[PDB]
Amino acid sequence: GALTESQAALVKSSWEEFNANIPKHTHRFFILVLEIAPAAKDLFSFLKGTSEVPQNNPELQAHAGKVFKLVYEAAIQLEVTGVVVTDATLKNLGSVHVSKGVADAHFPVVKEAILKTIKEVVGAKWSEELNSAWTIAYDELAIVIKKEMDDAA
Ligand code: HEM
Ligand SMILES: [O]
Repeated sequence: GALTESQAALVKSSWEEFNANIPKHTHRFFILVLEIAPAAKDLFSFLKGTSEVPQNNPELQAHAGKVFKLVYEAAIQLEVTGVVVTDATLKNLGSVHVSKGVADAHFPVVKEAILKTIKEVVGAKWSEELNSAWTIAYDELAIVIKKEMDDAA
């Protein structure tokens, strides 16, 4: 697909829509996650000892926000520049994943959880051209973090 001027315009537009509601979209995101894979729960300090996914836990919100931001930034950088750039932050990300017991097979869990979250976020404006655009941008960003975990192991 590439990432045409027209495709990037489509991701930016759809992310602005996500940030517009953090406590919802982030608690939804963790439920989509636990639906796709229940065992994932013991991983999260803020999920451990609990029985349900807390809805107003700042730790949880801060966490999930950071995750979508990073995927959007990735799409822009792809249209302008043609790539995703690896920095300090992505590198530290890779460390903390490993301390916490996270593996590669966990990633399609969080992808489908994000496509399904964005399909839910943009509703009727959904196009093939847009699905194509978020897919490209996640894929391209995961490729980069997985890279940094393996390196923190
Ligand atoms: C491109 C995809 C991903 C991005 C952009 C991302 C981003 C992040 C960030 C930014 C943090 C630190 C948050 C903090 O300091 O507050 C974090 C922590 C963490 N992540 Fe991920 N992540 C991704 C995929 C995954 C996957 C696939 C899993 C496994 C289910 C996972 C499990 C965790 C855990 C257990 C922590 C520690 C949280 C703690 O106990 O408090 N992440 N992630
Ligand atoms: O995460």
